[PDB]
Amino acid sequence: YEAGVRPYRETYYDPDYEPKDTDLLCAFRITPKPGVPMEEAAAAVAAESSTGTWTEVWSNLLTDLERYKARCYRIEGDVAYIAYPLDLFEEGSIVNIMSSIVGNVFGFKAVQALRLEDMRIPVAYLKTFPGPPTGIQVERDRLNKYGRPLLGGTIKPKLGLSAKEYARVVYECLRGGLDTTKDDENLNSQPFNRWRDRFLYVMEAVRKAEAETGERKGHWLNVTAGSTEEMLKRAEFAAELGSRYIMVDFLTAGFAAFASVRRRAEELGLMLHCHRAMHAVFDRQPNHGIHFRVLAKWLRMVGGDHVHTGTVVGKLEGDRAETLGIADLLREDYVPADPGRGLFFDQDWAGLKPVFPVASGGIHVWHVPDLVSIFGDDAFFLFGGGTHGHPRGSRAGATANRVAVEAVVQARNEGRDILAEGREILEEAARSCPELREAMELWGDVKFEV
Amino acid sequence: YEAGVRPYRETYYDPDYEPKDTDLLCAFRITPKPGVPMEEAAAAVAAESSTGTWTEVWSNLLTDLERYKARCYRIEGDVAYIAYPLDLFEEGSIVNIMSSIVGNVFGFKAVQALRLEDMRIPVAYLKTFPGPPTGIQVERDRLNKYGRPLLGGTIKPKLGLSAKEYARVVYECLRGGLDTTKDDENLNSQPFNRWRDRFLYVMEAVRKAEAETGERKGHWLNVTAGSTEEMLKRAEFAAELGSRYIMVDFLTAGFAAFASVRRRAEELGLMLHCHRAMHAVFDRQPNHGIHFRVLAKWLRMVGGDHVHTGTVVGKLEGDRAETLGIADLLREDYVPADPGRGLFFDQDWAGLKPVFPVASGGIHVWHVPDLVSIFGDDAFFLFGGGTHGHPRGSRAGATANRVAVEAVVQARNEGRDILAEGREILEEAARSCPELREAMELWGDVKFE
Amino acid sequence: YEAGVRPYRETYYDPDYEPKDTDLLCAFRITPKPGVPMEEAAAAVAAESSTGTWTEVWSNLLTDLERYKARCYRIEGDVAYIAYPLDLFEEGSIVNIMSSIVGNVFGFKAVQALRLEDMRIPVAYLKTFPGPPTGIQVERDRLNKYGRPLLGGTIKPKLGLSAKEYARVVYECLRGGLDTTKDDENLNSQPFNRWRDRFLYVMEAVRKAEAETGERKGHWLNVTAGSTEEMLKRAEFAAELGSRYIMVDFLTAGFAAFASVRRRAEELGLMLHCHRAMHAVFDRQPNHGIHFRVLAKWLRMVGGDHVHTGTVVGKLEGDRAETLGIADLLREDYVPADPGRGLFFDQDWAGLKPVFPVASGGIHVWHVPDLVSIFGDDAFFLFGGGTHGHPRGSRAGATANRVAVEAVVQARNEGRDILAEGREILEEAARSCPELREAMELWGDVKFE
Ligand SMILES: O=C(O)[C@@](O)(COP(=O)(O)O)[C@H](O)[C@H](O)COP(=O)(O)O
Ligand SMILES: O=C(O)[C@@](O)(COP(=O)(O)O)[C@H](O)[C@H](O)COP(=O)(O)O
Ligand SMILES: O=C(O)[C@@](O)(COP(=O)(O)O)[C@H](O)[C@H](O)COP(=O)(O)O
Ligand SMILES: [Mg+2]
Ligand SMILES: [Mg+2]
Ligand SMILES: [Mg+2]
Repeated sequence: YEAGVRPYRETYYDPDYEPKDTDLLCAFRITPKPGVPMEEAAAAVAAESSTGTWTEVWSNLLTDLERYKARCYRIEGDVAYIAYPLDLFEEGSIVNIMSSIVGNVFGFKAVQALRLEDMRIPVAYLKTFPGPPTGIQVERDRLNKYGRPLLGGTIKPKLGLSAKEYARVVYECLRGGLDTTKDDENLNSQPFNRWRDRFLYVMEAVRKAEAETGERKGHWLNVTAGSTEEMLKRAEFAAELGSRYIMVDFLTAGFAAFASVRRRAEELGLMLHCHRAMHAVFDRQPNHGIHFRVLAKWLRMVGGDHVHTGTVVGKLEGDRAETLGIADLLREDYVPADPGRGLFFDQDWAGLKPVFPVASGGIHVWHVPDLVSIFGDDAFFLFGGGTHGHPRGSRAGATANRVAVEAVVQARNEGRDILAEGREILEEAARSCPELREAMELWGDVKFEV
Repeated sequence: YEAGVRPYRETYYDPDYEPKDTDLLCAFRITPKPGVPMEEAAAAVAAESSTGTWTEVWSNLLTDLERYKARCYRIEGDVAYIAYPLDLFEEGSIVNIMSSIVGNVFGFKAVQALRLEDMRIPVAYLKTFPGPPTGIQVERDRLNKYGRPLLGGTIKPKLGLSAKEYARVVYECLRGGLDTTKDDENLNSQPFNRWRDRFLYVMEAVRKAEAETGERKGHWLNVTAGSTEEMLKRAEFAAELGSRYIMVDFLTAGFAAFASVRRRAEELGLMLHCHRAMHAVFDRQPNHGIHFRVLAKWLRMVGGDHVHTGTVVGKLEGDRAETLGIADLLREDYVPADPGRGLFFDQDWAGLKPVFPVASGGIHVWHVPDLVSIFGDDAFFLFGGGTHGHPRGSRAGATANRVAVEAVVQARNEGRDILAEGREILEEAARSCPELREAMELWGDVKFE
Repeated sequence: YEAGVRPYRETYYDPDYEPKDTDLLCAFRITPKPGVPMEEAAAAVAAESSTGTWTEVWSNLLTDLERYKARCYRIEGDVAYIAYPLDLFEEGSIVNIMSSIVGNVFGFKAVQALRLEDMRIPVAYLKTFPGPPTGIQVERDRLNKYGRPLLGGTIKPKLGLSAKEYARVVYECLRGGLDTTKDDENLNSQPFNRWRDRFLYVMEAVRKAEAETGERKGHWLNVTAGSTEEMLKRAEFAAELGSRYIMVDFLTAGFAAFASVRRRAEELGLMLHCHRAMHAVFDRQPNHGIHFRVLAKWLRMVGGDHVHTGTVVGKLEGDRAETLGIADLLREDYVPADPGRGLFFDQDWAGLKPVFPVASGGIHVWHVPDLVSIFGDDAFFLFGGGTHGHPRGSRAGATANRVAVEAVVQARNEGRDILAEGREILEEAARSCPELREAMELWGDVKFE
């Protein structure tokens, strides 16, 4: 035992280490404090996230740190790779991954900025998580919808509508052609709209709309609440009414209470829509935070049936190539590394079920050619403002978005180029769908930069 | 119904609105997309965090948005003040606040960067929250420790120690002078140290140091787990073992599960230490994210007996002026606005109990003067590497830290200037404390900017 | 789809397949029906224990059997190696392992005799099991006994003693040196000895001997019973009586109820002793059955704190080399393959706790040199008859055994060869121990091949 401060890089930087198939790997993009070498910055991350602290302790000899310590085994410019033994992590606890990988190391003076770019979840650890409760293939059997993207839309205004007027919009939306509707992430239970009331009005509207159109419907009822018990209570009520769905804000509620809801959802036979509220607070800026592809893996492991992935072309920021990767990370059984899409590691999913990507935010009919091209069939397209903002109301807007999606799908199956002939495909449909014509006319000049 | 895309400013920018005592106020620091004027950007965050979306909708006429919409009532350079009516929020739900205020507005193409600097929790809303379960005064009475900062320390290595060897460190720590010790934030239940074993071994050590020193002791037993149900199971076991505390990572576990644990800790009589793991993931950079003072207000509203606030002088980043303001926001009944410390609003706490600030990370004896100067008596100082890193082990290092604290409080009470005579005071105690001398020699050249 | 019976070898024998680190591997010894070639017989076992049946089915095309079928990838004489993909199994179910591997493949007219020799449990599957609740090291801490084999003994007669007289024997065994005692495997709750009476009488005998000797003591109360709820009910009662241990016949009770009891034992703080009654019904003959080492692996996966391993030199059959390999499987973190000890695969235990080997059956003082040399310190030695059969009763027989173990352990630590000087070491101790001298004379001609 030699007591004193020694640089982190003397025990937590091993550029000869060969990662094991059981190790959990991370890809950090580091911005050292000027004068702190990259090696010392990566080693301090590897140390203060695993087993080390700022000085040598006697207790380090009471154990075998050669077996448990994390190691930075590679450095490519400002990107550090760190390998974590399997025995460091509690089984089936995303809460434990985060408490190690992103617990304290983002606030060290020596590291001025840090972003977790990607994480390789090893198979032996993945077998400790249940994955989504339903999945794409089962859910498509419960909805009896095959061969196209699924249509949805958030009810607007976000807040302010009574429970009755709320379900009146839902009803106009569903009967008009939308497969589903949802509560806004910030609509939980408020003086103007209490949850029990909204749950009772909405299911009436959901049943009524299903009965008239003959197509199965659903409304993503938001059980997000200030406690675990309250969310489980609201999920219990949603099932007693026959809802196929509930909705949770998995980041604002938190991964501990998210897991609790996910387990109850399966027990109740509910499908679990997942809203990524708060993700932009730490997955937006390239120099600091946690990329969303890491949050998506965590979401699939815990088990969400859908999760928002972005629109690229809409009102919220989303890089295309990155989104194309995140979609495969959510849907595929094995995703190989692809620097072109930001995938730093291969990702074997060990048989877990796939998650529905959801494309929401400031989209309309003109975006459907791009949206079908980006996501394919296995995804939801949500038109909130693009539905209720139609000159003639929500039912007229729902019809327009449904005909637009089905028109673009049919064109692709026929072999047409939906990106070149997108306008022509939409204009053809408009010549027999006044709802679509009016929709196109209104939002013909509404574009966001990509 | 006039359909079409309208600017967010036409309805969500009202520079004449007088904020109400019942409104929830937010101070946002905005970096608009070039070409997007400031007023519009501020209006986009107001609209999309309350009632509005990207285009007009007929259903806007089915409610009275004049009563419910959020409004940017003031702009000062790149700082936008936005008022939210009281009816917008669910009673007693931090999760709801976060789902509005920070839900989607941080990811809009029009607002390149956005940081929430401060939030005014109106009293009528604060009355829907319970506050800490124990508080400072009751805690100190349960511990029978008065007149000084309280000593603590995280057991090291963070991970790897068997239950047996881990509690032996604990025993040496509490025996040597520490009041408390704690499970590292990332120590939950792992193959090398399962939570049931650790709880049993550790509490034996606790009861054994308490009996040998005569002083009441405690260990912060981390119940953080992958699910709520599991955290409540472990909080139950800790209570059955006569532990005075439990510990939880409230940000990684999350605010919904955190509320579940806080409620059970009171029912069980446990005091609740809270670790802010994950905070620097969105409170570090000054142009984007959420300042920690806001996270500290929410913490106090749900009910944490302590929370980490940083050290200023330690290894982790933390600003002195700001940190002073976060200490008051945690301990005082009322805090007036203070641009120098980053307090954008007056904050009445409506009779909620205070929270213990905790200063931990990369600190040693040479920091004790500054620390006592910054926080005073009502605060914990945790020495992890500064206790186990001593030349003679945890026992000796814990005596050096306990002695350094009591020597700086004694001098402070005698009228000395514990900053000007910081070195002298410590050297006087070292005359009577060989442990302290070794601790000062070892880390004499270890500083942080 | 070509309907019809096709040989198993066409789709279930792939000698070019390279096993993966996630596959589950099996070493079968096969005795084909005369005329059935080894490849076909091996393919049968692989097929009928994974995906196939006696004829082609149209439903084979509704899935990718290339992804889920088992494959006999290697044959070495009469030994077939079969790899099973990881998806075929249910996470955390030994029951599911047995339903597949040993469910129907042992009764086929095509395979006259089939013996499972060994099984490679992949790390990715081991991480779905908890392992032992307590483990060797935590168990020694609870007893505060270190650095020697631990003494035990089965109360005799197996059946017939009243709860009173039963606990009288227990007291005379614990007071006289033995660290523990145990119910017999077939002693559950009977008209002559109901379980509640025995539980109350015995704990009085445990507490009384712990106070007269100053050493911690324990008794292995058999909770085995006709249903899972009855076993759990008896465990709860054992824990309310302050017992450190319960006992369960994990093979006769079954792996499903075993897992139920094991989960409740940890929840109740109970150390779990596991008797392997019925093992010899299907691990004795070398041409048919399941070798015990496979059962030992499952035991440690579910979670036993001890399990019997045989004595080698006692009254029950047991091979020395194989037993040595079984001990390593029960105690070590990684066991490399070793054809000398019948270990067909490397076994990585992925951090699970170790299991105490237990040597019982027809052993007396003269066997202590061999037993120590075979097992080392981490092991229980059980002397049922070897204790009560002492010329002067149980108290005297317990002392004679406790001294023989401690006198052989002291000699080994001093450097002596406890095998060459086994007789001498015991006679030297018998000088200061009459009880040991009397036992050595009594059984001086009792030997088992
Ligand atoms: O709050 C909103 O703006 C929405 O209701 C969209 O409204 P419109 O449908 O009227 O645009 C969705 O929550 C966002 O799209 C979420 O963004 P992400 O999916 O990127 O989390
Ligand atoms: O993980 C660590 O580094 C610590 O155990 C400190 O150990 P030393 O005291 O031995 O450095 C604490 O968790 C940090 O201080 C928390 O940071 P904050 O105080 O910002 O929450
Ligand atoms: O029933 C018996 O014979 C015993 O009580 C031994 O009595 P003694 O101590 O009087 O011999 C044990 O259960 C057997 O040794 C078990 O066999 P195994 O060890 O093979 O499981
Ligand atoms: Mg929304
Ligand atoms: Mg820590
Ligand atoms: Mg027996």
